[PDB]
Amino acid sequence: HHAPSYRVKRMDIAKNDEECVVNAAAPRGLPGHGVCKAVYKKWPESFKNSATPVGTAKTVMCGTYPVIHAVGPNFSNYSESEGDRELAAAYREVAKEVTRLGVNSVAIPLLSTGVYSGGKDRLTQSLNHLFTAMDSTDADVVIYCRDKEWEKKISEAIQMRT
Ligand SMILES: Nc1ncnc2c1ncn2[C@@H]1O[C@H](COP(=O)(O)OP(=O)(O)OC[C@H]2O[C@H](O)[C@H](O)[C@@H]2O)[C@@H](O)[C@H]1O
Repeated sequence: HHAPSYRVKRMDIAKNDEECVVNAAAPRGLPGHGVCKAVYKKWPESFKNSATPVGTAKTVMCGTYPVIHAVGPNFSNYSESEGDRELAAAYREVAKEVTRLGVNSVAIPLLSTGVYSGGKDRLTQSLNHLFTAMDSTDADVVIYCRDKEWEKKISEAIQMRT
């Protein structure tokens, strides 16, 4: 009867201590910048047939270590309304994969808040879709970020639900 938790760490998600990692991926499975750059360097064999549509997630093992490639929408291409819908869906597919895998913990970034943000601050939008998807899972969730201001805000949001 463990107590599932949420935690935030400001560090490279490729150095995570969890049983699986979520990549903020691209639909064509191509190595990119940001999270996907780190994931490619650490777990390159997980990019075999990782391409998957926007709003979906696809898991590929690197050894026995699962890499969940989740494809958030690029807000430069989507309307705010359609993009918000795809971002919610991507996180829902992450939650299903985490559950299917049976892991006790997952390392997860904030999808569509960097290269795919359309130039907007989407910290709150993306974190809330994360919570909406993962709340009903019983995995320990650890959110990885790089920005000191964002660590604080993510940590505040976690605190004020406990
Ligand atoms: N190694 C890292 N660890 C933790 N957080 C990171 C890391 N790197 C960046 N962040 C932050 O994690 C957050 C997500 O930023 P992004 O990785 O761009 O994801 P997206 O969904 O918006 O863009 C995906 C596209 O860009 C890629 O090229 C893909 O291949 C795709 O083509 C930001 O706040 C980062 O500051």
